[PDB]
Amino acid sequence: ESCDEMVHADSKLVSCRQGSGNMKECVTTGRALLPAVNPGQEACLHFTAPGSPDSKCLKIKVKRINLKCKKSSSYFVPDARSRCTSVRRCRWAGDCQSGCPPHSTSNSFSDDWAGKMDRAGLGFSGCSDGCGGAACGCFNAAPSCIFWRKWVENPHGIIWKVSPCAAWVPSAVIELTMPSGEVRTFHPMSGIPTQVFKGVSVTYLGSDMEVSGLTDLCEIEELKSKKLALAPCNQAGMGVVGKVGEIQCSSEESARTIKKDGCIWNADLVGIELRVDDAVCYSKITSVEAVANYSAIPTTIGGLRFERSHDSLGKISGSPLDITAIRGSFSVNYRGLRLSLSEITATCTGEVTNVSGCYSCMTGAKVSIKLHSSKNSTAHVRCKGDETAFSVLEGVHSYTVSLSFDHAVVDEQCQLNCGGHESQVTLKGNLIFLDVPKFVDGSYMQTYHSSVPTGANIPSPTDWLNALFGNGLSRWILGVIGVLLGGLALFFLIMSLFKLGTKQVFRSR
Amino acid sequence: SDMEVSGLTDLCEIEELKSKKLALAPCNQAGMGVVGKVGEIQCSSEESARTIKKDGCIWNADLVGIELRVDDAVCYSKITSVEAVANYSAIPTTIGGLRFER
Ligand SMILES: *[C@@H]1O[C@H](CO)[C@@H](O)[C@H](O)[C@H]1NC(C)=O
Ligand SMILES: *[C@@H]1O[C@H](CO)[C@@H](O)[C@H](O)[C@H]1NC(C)=O
Ligand SMILES: *[C@@H]1O[C@H](CO)[C@@H](O)[C@H](O)[C@H]1NC(C)=O
Ligand SMILES: *[C@@H]1O[C@H](CO)[C@@H](O)[C@H](O)[C@H]1NC(C)=O
Repeated sequence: ESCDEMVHADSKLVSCRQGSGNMKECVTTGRALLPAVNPGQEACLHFTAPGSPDSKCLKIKVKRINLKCKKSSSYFVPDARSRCTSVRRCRWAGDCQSGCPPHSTSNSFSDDWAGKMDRAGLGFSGCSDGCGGAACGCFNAAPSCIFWRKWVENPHGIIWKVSPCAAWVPSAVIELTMPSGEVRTFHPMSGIPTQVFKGVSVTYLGSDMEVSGLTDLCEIEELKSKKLALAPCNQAGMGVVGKVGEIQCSSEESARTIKKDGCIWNADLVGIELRVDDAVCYSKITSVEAVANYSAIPTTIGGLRFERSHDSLGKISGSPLDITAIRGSFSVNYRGLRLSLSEITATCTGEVTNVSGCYSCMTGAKVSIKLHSSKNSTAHVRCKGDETAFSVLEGVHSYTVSLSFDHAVVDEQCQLNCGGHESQVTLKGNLIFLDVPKFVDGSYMQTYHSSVPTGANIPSPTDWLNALFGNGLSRWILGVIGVLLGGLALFFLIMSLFKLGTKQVFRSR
Repeated sequence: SDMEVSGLTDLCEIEELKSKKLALAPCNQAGMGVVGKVGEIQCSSEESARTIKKDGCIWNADLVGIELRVDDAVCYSKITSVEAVANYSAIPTTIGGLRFER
């Protein structure tokens, strides 16, 4: 589409050579700054070489500006169950004289338990004593050694993805297109490197917007059913039992199994209960829908309306009413990149065909320009009031661009030049005025609002008071005279009617 | 729905095994406890509770006193029974709006 906010920060900053025989370049390095733009615009970065007449540009596309948070840590919390078993034996020797562990023996496995498995998981090797008598199983009124082992299992295999975060910094999406032809997308952060791709390190800056009631919130998501919910989650390994933050593990594939070497649990997560050689285990782990302040996918806590935006690397968003933030300018840094230049530009000449759009407003005024040349794309339009750059194709085609004007009757003479050749163009048409749209029920904001032009807010005597009757060349005086005569006639008629009414009301009472 | 409670802050479900007698009274916590209320010498399990020997029984300190005048070394009792602490209810309990039955 169209483009605006040119920079031209590091023009003529190359140290190339003949260029592989005919014309080539090596690298261009510098630093520039891109101001804030409305959602659905393009910021072009036009380079200039001392030898070549013109060069290509670098367009920056922004679609949505959502309120997301950073990624402090990532883990998976699987669901667990209650599994336990025991065994009843007799002393029958000197191994169980008084107690089972003499001083510190915790290995309560006599090469018989099922703990030596890959699906067993985490547990605690506990033990207790027994009783004596014919009903207790032995022939000695003395405590008998009775071992017990408990663990946790996961038959279903439901996997959860929790990511604690407490920053909630503004962010947006960027659809960057390299001058070579490659088009990729990435999500920049407010101060975090965005995985620089071939030198370009364009980052986004915010305004540090405060939150109303966002203190302990996370972005726990489900994988199988793709269900999202907002609930306060735990912190890193050093945690407390009582809320979310139960037995975790290393990775996602290691979450189906609760085995050791990757799974982390502090203490007191499964209880043991036994009366007479039973060793029954009760469940104490709370599910995700058990803590307080458990929200759902649609959340309207405070002024923010947290929706579920389909996007990679993040599924949490939200957009309040029109905010009109202060600034959202970017910062672009270069490290290394190549760009080929033709420097074989020939005669090119275009003209204006149509013109339409709003007044000085958000969408602006779109103007269609038709060109014809042999070169692929060598053009740079420059005029007063606004500057717009775009790309063309080989042959004769039609293109639509948008410019910013500050006058209803657009009748000027702009200069158009493609590559090295220059010409003159003219624009003539009628424009209209559109204000900021109003809010309607049933509609919710999706990403954000950038800015609305509400500066003048005053009627202009030039545009107004004209289209009611017309406009010739020197008939304005006659029109004013006719307006005055009609006004005087209507005044006399109204006065006569009022006098007749007063005369009728006074007499004949 | 996470229903709140009126006066249920420190309550337990201590039960008796022989006579099957139930009562509601504030009990202690895990091994790290304080002497003065319920929470006397415990052990591992019920079948191991008949004996007060080591390897399962846990006591912190100061649960039995010693007194001697002339080669006597007499011992006095300080352990309190279950019916000695305050707020000791019975099977029928009507504390607040809740009527705790069995
Ligand atoms: C739930 O939110 C309320 C209000 O923000 C807060 O007072 C309360 O402590 C929260 N609950 C938990 C368990 O954090
Ligand atoms: C220019 O003429 C009218 C004016 O609005 C427009 O509808 C038309 O599509 C334009 N011509 C071309 C070839 O696009
Ligand atoms: C111009 O574009 C055509 C098709 O897009 C391509 O085949 C050709 O190589 C391009 N020429 C230059 C000089 O980029
Ligand atoms: C008994 O209950 C009352 C009222 O809840 C309380 O003030 C008092 O401290 C309790 N006594 C003990 C020993 O906990």
